[PDB]
Amino acid sequence: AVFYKEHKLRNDGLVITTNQGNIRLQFKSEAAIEVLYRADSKQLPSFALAQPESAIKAQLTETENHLQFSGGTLTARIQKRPFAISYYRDSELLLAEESGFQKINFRFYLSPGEKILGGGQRILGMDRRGQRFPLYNRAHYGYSDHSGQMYFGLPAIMSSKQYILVFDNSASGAMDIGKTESDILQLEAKSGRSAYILVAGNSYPSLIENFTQVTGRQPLPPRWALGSFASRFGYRSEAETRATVQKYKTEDFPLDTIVLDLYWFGKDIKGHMGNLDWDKENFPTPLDMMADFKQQGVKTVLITEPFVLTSSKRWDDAVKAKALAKDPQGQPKAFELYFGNGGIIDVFSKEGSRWFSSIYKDLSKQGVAGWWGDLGEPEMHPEDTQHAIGDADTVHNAYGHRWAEMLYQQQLDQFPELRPFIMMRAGFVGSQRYGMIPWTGDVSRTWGGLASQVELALQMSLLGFGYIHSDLGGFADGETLDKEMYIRWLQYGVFQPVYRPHGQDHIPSEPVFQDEETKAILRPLVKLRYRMLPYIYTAAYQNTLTGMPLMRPLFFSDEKNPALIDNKTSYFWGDSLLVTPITQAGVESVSIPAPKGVWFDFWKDTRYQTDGAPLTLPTDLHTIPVLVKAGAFMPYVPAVSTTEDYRSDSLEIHYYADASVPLAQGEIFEDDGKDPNSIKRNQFDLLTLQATHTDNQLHFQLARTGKGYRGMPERRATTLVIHNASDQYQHLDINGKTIAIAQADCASTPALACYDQERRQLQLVFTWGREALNLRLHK
Ligand SMILES: *[C@@H]1[C@@H](N)[C@H](CO)[C@@H](O)[C@H](O)[C@H]1O
Repeated sequence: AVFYKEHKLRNDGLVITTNQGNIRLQFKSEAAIEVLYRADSKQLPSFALAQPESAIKAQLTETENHLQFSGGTLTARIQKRPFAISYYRDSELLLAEESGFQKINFRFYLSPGEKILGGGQRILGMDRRGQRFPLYNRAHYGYSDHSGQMYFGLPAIMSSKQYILVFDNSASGAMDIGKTESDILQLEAKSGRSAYILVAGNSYPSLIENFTQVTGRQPLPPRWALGSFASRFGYRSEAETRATVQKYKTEDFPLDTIVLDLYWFGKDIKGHMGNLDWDKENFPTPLDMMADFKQQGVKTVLITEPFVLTSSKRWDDAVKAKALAKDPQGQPKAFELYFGNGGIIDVFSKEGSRWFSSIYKDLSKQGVAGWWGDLGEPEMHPEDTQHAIGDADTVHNAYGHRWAEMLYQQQLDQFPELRPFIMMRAGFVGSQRYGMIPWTGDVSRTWGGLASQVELALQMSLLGFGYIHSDLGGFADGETLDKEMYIRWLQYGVFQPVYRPHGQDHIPSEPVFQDEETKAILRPLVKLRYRMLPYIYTAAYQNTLTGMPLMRPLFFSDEKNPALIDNKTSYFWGDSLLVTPITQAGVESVSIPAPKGVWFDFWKDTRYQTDGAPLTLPTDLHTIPVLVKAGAFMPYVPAVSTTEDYRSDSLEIHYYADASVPLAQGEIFEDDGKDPNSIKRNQFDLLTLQATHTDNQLHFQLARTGKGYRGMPERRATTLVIHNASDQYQHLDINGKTIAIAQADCASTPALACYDQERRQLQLVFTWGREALNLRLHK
C-alpha cells in the first residue's frame, strides 16, 4: 500500500512524500518529464538526459484527491489514494501507472489496442506487445530471422498513443510488454537508477523532435560518412590494405574510407588485443600508408576494443596506471575472453579515461581519421567486475555510451574543427549526442539476416539513431558467396544510412572483389549513392535539426491507421522515396503498399496512381523496387570518387509533377562537409525550391539562405527535369524574360527549355545564382 502524504515545490521540481519515500518530478521540456523514485537516496545519475539538471517552470494545481503538475503540452495527474501517477497530453490519457514503483520494478497499464514499438535491436515484429525480453546488451553472433536479445538494446518504447517512455537505468534488467499480464507493461532492473522519462508529441515527427530535444541531437557527421567504405575482417597487411584502395581505383568504384580490423595490431585474432599500436611486421610504414591514402582522398579508420589482454604489450602499463576495472579485492580484474585472459578498461574512471584517451590522441595524430569501437556491450562482463561508479551489472548498458562520450570529447579536444566519426556496436538512450553510428553486428550471410535489417533499422531510428546500418552483404560464416543475396543487400545498402559492406574475409565483402556481372550491377548504384549525396546529406541535416530519422517507417504516412505499424518490408528513404528491399531469392514481383496518391517508378519513370490498393511491380536483378512520391524534388550532383572532391557547381534536379500536388517544397543543404559548427554559425547555403502547380501554370520559386561558406559556388549550372510534364506548356518566363519551349531534339541541342514528347519530360537549363529565381511555365 502506497499513499500520498505531502509535497513541496523546489527549484521548479515537485517533490512528493509518500509513506514509502520521496518522488522528484522535473519537466525537462514542455513535452517531457523525469520521474525519480527513491529521490532521497544516492543513486547513479541519468544517462538518457542531455541536460540532466534542467527543470523548466511548470504549474501545480491541487484537489482533494489529486495533484496536477503541468508543462506546456504534458501533464502528470497524481492520484493521492492509492498513489498512482498518470500522464496526459491535452486531456488524452497517454500512460497510467498500475502499482508503479515496487529489486527495481515499474508497472504501468497498457490500453486496449495500444501498439508498442521499442527495446532497440530485437527481431520480434515491429509491435513488441506480447513480448518479454532482457535489458542486457549482449552478442548474438550469426543471427538471422529471430532475436530477443542482441548488441544494442534500448530501455525505451514508442507507443501508438504517441509517447516515448524511457527507463533511465543502466543495469541488467528486463521489459515485459504485456506478456505475463496482458494489460501490464513491467520494467525491471537488478540495481541502478529508479527513474523513468515520459515524452509526448502530437505526431510521430514531433514526438521524435521532443525526444531528441531532451536526450540529445546527433551532430552532423562528416560528409565522408555518407560515402563508400572498404571493409572486411580483416586486411592482414599494409600491402593488402594498399592493394584494396588500389582495386577501388582500378575498378572505378567510389571510395571514401578504408577500415582496418584487429590485424592492424597483431597477426592473430587471439592474444594481441590491447596492444593498441601497429603490428610492424605486417604494417611497416603506417604513417606513409595513411598519408598516401589521404592524397587519394581516402580516410583510415581503426578498430579498438574495451579489453586489454595479459599477453598484450600494454597490460603492465594499464595496471600501473589503474586503467582497468578491479575486483572487490582492488586488483585488476582478469577474465577468460575468446582472445585470451584480460581486463576491461574502466571508462567510468578518471584513470581509465585519461589512459585510453591518450592512446586515441596519439594514433589520431599519426593520421587516423575515425574510430571503430567493437565489443562495447561489453561482450564479456563478469558480475564481480567493479567500475569506479558501480559493479558490472549496475553499469553494463551504459559502458558503450560512456566509451562514446570519452572518445567524442577526446576528438573534439584534439580536432575542434572536425566532426568525429565514432562507429560502435552498443550504447544507451542518448548515445547519438556523442555521434554514435551503430551497426547491427555479426549478422549471418543469409536471406533471413537481410530480411531483418529494415526492422532493426526502424526500431533504432525511431529512438534516436539515424545512422543505424548493417554489414552490407552479411558478416558471419558462409562457405561461398551467395551472389544473389549479396547483390540484393548492396542494392538495399544504397538506401540506408551508411554504405559499409563488411564480412569475414574467407568470402570478399568489398564490391570491387566480385565477378563481372555483380560489378556491372553494383558500380552504377554505388555511383548513384554519390550522385544522391545532396538528398542524403539534406536528410542528415534534418536529422541533426529535429531527430527525423533518415529511414522512416511506412506508418508515418498515415498516423490514424495503426495497422501500418506492423510493416517492416517498405520504408521511406528521406521524404520522397518508398523503398521495398528484395529479401528472398527468385522473387519475380512485389506488392508495394504505397500510400494513396501518385507515385513514379524511380528506375523507369512509370506513373502509378492509387486510392489505397497496393501496386504490383515486377523485379529485376539490376534494381530493387523504389517509388518516388509525386511532388518530389530529387537533387543530384555529378559522381565523384571521394567526397573530398565533392562539388555542386553542377546541379541536376528532377521534379515529379502531378496536378494532384498543387504545392510542393524541396530543400538542399550545402556546407563545407566538415565544420562541426556550420549549423550553429549559419555557415551554410540552404537552397529552397517551391512548385505551384495549377490547371494552366507550373511555377518554381528558387532561393538561397545562410551566410555561405568558403568555396561555396556563387552560381550553379542547374538542369531541372520535370517528369510527367504537360505537353501543353507553350512558354517559359525566367524572372519575366520569355523563352520559347523547344519541342524536338532536346537531347541533341544546348536547349534552354525543351519538351521531350516521348518521355513526357520538360528540361530547363539555367544559372542559379544568389538572388531569387522564378521560373513560370504557361499553357
Ligand atoms: C566485432 C568483431 N566480432 C569483429 C572482429 O573485430 C568485427 O569484424 C565485427 O564487425 C564486430 O562486430
